[PDB]
Amino acid sequence: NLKLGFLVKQPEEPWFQTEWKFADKAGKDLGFEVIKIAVPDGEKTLNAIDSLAASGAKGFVICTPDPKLGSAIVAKARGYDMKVIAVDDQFVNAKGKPMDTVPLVMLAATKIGERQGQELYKEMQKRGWDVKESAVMAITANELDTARRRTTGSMDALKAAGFPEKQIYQVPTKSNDIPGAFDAANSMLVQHPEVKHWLIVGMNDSTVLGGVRATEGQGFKAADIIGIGINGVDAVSELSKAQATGFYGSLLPSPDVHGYKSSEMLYNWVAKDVEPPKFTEVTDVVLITRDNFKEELEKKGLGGK
Ligand SMILES: C[C@H]1O[C@H](O)[C@H](O)[C@@H](O)[C@H]1O
Repeated sequence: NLKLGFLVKQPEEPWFQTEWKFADKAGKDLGFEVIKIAVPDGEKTLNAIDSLAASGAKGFVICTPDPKLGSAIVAKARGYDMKVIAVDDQFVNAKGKPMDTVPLVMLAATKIGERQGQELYKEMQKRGWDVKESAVMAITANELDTARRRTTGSMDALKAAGFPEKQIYQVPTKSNDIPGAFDAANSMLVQHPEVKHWLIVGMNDSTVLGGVRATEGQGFKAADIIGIGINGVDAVSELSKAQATGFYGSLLPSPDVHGYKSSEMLYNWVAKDVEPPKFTEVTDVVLITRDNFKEELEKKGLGGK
């Protein structure tokens, strides 16, 4: 039957695993086969497309490991008469500007970043921390736009709620995973012995979790640390632990919607030249904590907790 690709940069994250599961559902519903491929670097990305072409695939959905590979992906796909849809990470040209012509499906990055900071501040208030001895550790991935709108949004929200701007410290992470964030947080932590309580800002669950793991290694106990991640599905193993940790909760978006809808739209495009909207922004978000994560995932059909 019709074969369609679903290429993701980080197959190890439950976030992409979930996109793959719902693309499969779209396939069963619409009558297509989904070829699931991992594209963790640029070389694998370009090679994977050649592979799709040998398999007979008519197009693919892709979350690129690098926005700057956009030109190349488009050139190759065009050579093979394949339609492409981007999911989560937008393609950019050489200069860093958006390839607005490639359909994109993504979450509302600024808005979810802002919700992260609002919830950080509220939980801080609930605990009664003295602002004078508190600080925000912002672990950033500024070369990736979607990551950058989320952390800027969170810092903006904290500043709007009145968190002192001079107590907001930013540190770049070399990889968007636990090991990179861990390293990044550890180097910021020893620069600030004066701080007794930390707010950890990061664009996704893995980033926040690396930050939390580093604070633990420097002697902070869970009461003095608040980290709220983004993805939701990626935090289930943390929230499932017996004891509470500095990872307070996660903002759960809709990876299920991202997997089904991008796949369904690709299909309609390939099968009926039905042109997708250029930009699909999904605004859904719920805060999951130790207390409600299993109810909330089951309510969304992302069952098991
Ligand atoms: C919305 C998604 O955006 C980026 O691609 C991140 O790398 C993912 O973990 C997920 O948070």
